[PDB]
Amino acid sequence: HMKIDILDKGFVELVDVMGNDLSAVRAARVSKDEERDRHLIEYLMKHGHETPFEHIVFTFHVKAPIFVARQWFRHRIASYNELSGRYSYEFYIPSPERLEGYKTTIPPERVTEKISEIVDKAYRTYLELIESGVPREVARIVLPLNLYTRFFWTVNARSLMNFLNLRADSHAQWEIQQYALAIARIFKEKCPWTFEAFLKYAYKGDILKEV
Amino acid sequence: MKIDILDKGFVELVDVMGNDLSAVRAARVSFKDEERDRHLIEYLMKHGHETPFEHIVFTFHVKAPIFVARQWFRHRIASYNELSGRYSYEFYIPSPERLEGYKTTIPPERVTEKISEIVDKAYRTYLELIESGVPREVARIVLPLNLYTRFFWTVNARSLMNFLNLRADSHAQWEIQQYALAIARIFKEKCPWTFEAFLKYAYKGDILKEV
Amino acid sequence: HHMKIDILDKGFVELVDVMGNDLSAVRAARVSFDMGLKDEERDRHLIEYLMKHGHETPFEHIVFTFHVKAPIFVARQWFRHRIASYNELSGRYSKLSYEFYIPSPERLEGYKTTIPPERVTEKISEIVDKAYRTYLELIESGVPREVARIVLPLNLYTRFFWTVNARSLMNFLNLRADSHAQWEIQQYALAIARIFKEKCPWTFEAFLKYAYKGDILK
Amino acid sequence: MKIDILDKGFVELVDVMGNDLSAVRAARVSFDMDEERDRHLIEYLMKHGHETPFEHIVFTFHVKAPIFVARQWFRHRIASYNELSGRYSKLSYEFYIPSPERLEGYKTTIPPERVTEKISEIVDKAYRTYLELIESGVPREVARIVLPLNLYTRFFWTVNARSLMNFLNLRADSHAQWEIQQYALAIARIFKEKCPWTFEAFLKYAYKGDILKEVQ
Ligand SMILES: Cc1cc2c(cc1C)N(C[C@H](O)[C@H](O)[C@H](O)COP(=O)(O)OP(=O)(O)OC[C@H]1O[C@@H](n3cnc4c(N)ncnc43)[C@H](O)[C@@H]1O)c1[nH]c(=O)[nH]c(=O)c1N2C=O
Ligand SMILES: Cc1cc2c(cc1C)N(C[C@H](O)[C@H](O)[C@H](O)COP(=O)(O)OP(=O)(O)OC[C@H]1O[C@@H](n3cnc4c(N)ncnc43)[C@H](O)[C@@H]1O)c1[nH]c(=O)[nH]c(=O)c1N2C=O
Ligand SMILES: Cc1cc2c(cc1C)N(C[C@H](O)[C@H](O)[C@H](O)COP(=O)(O)OP(=O)(O)OC[C@H]1O[C@@H](n3cnc4c(N)ncnc43)[C@H](O)[C@@H]1O)c1[nH]c(=O)[nH]c(=O)c1N2
Ligand SMILES: Cc1cc2c(cc1C)N(C[C@H](O)[C@H](O)[C@H](O)COP(=O)(O)OP(=O)(O)OC[C@H]1O[C@@H](n3cnc4c(N)ncnc43)[C@H](O)[C@@H]1O)c1[nH]c(=O)[nH]c(=O)c1N2
Repeated sequence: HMKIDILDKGFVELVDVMGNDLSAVRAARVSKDEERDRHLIEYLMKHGHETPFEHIVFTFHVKAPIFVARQWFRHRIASYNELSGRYSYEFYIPSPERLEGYKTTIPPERVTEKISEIVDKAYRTYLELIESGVPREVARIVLPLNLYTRFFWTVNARSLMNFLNLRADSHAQWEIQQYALAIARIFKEKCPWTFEAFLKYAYKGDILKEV
Repeated sequence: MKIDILDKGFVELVDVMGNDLSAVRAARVSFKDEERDRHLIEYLMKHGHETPFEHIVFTFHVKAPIFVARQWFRHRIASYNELSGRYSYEFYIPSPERLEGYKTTIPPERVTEKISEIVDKAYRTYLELIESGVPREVARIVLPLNLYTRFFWTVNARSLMNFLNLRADSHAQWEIQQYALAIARIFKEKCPWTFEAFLKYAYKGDILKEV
Repeated sequence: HHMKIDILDKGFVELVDVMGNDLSAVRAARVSFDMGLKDEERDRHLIEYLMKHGHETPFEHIVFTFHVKAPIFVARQWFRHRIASYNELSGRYSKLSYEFYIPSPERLEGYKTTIPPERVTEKISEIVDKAYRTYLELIESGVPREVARIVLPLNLYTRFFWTVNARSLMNFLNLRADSHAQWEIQQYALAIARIFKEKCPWTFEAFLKYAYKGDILK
Repeated sequence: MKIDILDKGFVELVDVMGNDLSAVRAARVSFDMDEERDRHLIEYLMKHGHETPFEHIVFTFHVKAPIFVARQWFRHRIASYNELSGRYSKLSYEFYIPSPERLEGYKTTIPPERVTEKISEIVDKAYRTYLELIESGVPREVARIVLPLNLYTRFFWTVNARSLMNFLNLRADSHAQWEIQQYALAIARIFKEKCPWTFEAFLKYAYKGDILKEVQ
């Protein structure tokens, strides 16, 4: 499998894929020739005939902090299956470099330490409550937003391109930009013609034209 | 895998992503044993845990009369790409057996002939208009509802099961029931555990428990 | 809430109901900053800002219900818009009335025909008359409606209720209120745009200026 | 119409389009078409699974809920949401503190009153850390990651009667977490008030949960 590490403990892993660039060509024509088929992909992208790209589907396995997953799960045109907090416990601790370009009254390394401290105290409280007989669904409410979760994400190339427009962009939070770069990399590997046509004609973000 | 329907129709499997284990994987979130896995499929189906079945996706190539495709395209939770009537000619002629169980004042063979006569006259009216310089988008409005169309259908196992509940049923028009039987057969071949578990616990129709 | 626009020879687009207006999108957007409605100038500015920068989810809180009478070839195209709700007349249970879209000779203006446009109109009426007569003969003889209706041409009128939010409605206008779309659906999309303009003037104006991809509405 | 939920939460009806008769109109168009016949049609639609007419009834809710509740709720894709952003808003001291009664029926080695206190303590410590980071110049989007899952959020929810009934089947049920059950009871109450025939028919023929057939 194709697996990209994200943040300190996260990842994006390709689980499955149905189709490639020719799946959109076949769907558009309702039925190869490299030059005519690439020309069609570009024609579809430039004129907004996006429905043929829905016949390309991906399944990802993603490990991400809850604050990142909350943003991600806002994308309704997809399928999700997530780990339940009701039925390990790792946390995203930003490195001092996350604060590069910000003027802080305390050194960036003390911000990292303060974050570790509060997650350690939160986690210890959670374990103490669980050991005391408190149900998991109640005890987990003390856990911070940087707690890592895992989910399977099934999405088609059209909804994936919408996700890249919105998340592979400087206005999106830096943490989800990182995940969106890994999504774009896997997408580019499986659908190079669709990805190149997307960048040239439909892509509304900024970071994929620079990175 | 291709199944012939009606006089000139078909259902053909173009592609598939996943199998029964894709739903097992999604329910667990991980990327066990055959008996435990088959038991989990049944457990998910009996308790209405349907989201894991969304990670199994199919692409079909369907050739169907427009009156059948109009009913089929009412299923919004799926992807379609159809032949265009403006730019992109065979018709569904029911056999006398289609009227078995109905008391008609004219012989069922005369009904078949009357239907052929209409398609012949409308088709020739269409060709006359086209030859006279009338644009295709205008001339085609005279064509009857039994005109065959072709489409690509990308659907997940969850929306496919909803389609079987509604169309592989005696309340659905007989013509779409024929198409739904072919969809059920391809589904059964690719996902035998999901299909078997669906029939036992979730299936609301009647014809799949008889045919 | 009520509006009705006549389309083609026998069709229409009628506004049945509407939930919200421009301020519904303002309220939905402001939750982001823990705020709500402010003043008319600031609120109108926010609508334009949302539209220009692609902040489309607030426009989903504005919903419309339409009652449409359209030929089946138009409705087939329309029903491809999945992010909406539909309830249509059934050819299986209803006895179909003599209503078909007959294009007027003016529909072929700009086209060189070997027969007069008036004869195209007449040829269309003749084939629909024969198809309709065959349909009535079959249902009178005991053929089930669901079988007898298959002989009916694509210009047969249908009726449907359409519940759609302002975001999906704007997608519909981008695709159908455009010169590449068939002239008949363009007519329906103009009526949809006109009702939308009346109920959501700020959203409509911002759509035309920043997001609208078609040509005919400009 | 505003219903208070938990210690600081709520469900408020913002807007509604349609009523029971909206579903009656949508259904009768099939056949090119009084109170007793209309109520009978609603029951017929519900019992035979004719659900699309109920999509023409739409609601807008304004909900204040803890993030762990909002996370489960937002899993309902057939709806529209607009939420408070943790990136642009300065967060207020609004956290869900369960009362000792939340642990009734559970054998704990510490008193339930100590569980409530332990939750408040860690909430107080995490909130103080958040404020210290924010005051130090740490961007909000980074600083808020230390905040616990019981932090309250606010959102607008636009949903039709069909997706709302799916939500009640799954959340107004004893298998759903107690906290979201509370929210689903308030949703059911507002739905019952606006669509009494649809609600009554739903309970009698389509409702798969348990708590709405026991709780008034
Ligand atoms: C930089 C940034 C900041 C913020 C946010 C996002 C970004 C990038 N978002 C999330 C978006 O609103 C949206 O949910 C997401 O981008 C998915 O964005 P989205 O585009 O709505 O994705 P989708 O997958 O749900 O749907 C895919 C497509 O399907 C259509 N669609 C689907 N369901 C529909 C329906 N019901 N009605 C109409 N059309 C519908 C529509 O065309 C849509 O593009 C916020 N949301 C919010 O509530 N408050 C906020 O402050 C913010 N903001 C801070 O986080
Ligand atoms: C025997 C029979 C007779 C008739 C018809 C059908 C049959 C079987 N149908 C079609 C159905 O109404 C429905 O469109 C279709 O079955 C898809 O049926 P459907 O069940 O609506 O399927 P979907 O794929 O569109 O969506 C899949 C699931 O997703 C959810 N969903 C999707 N979009 C939603 C949304 N916007 N709001 C809420 N939930 C929504 C919902 O849970 C749904 O089950 C008719 N429709 C109509 O208008 N008049 C009629 O006389 C008839 N009737 C004559 O043909
Ligand atoms: C120039 C040109 C030419 C053609 C076509 C389009 C254009 C622009 N089409 C496409 C077809 O007309 C399409 O079904 C309608 O435009 C419906 O449009 P949406 O998908 O935009 O609306 P819809 O209402 O279905 O969805 C609205 C929005 O939600 C999103 N969406 C909904 N469902 C989705 C899903 N499953 N996956 C990903 N995203 C989803 C999309 O972002 C979409 O814009 C076509 N069709 C055809 O069959 N044959 C043809 O020959 C042509 N030709
Ligand atoms: C008690 C309990 C326990 C859990 C969960 C729920 C509940 C009630 N869930 C969440 C569950 O998987 C699901 O996300 C929602 O609760 C149910 O949302 P629906 O998909 O039914 O509604 P939603 O509003 O998303 O959709 C409504 C209807 O539309 C259809 N639909 C929508 N989008 C679709 C698509 N892309 N494909 C096919 N059909 C679609 C379906 O018919 C569905 O019923 C969960 N989840 C989890 O990940 N792990 C877990 O451990 C649990 N545990």
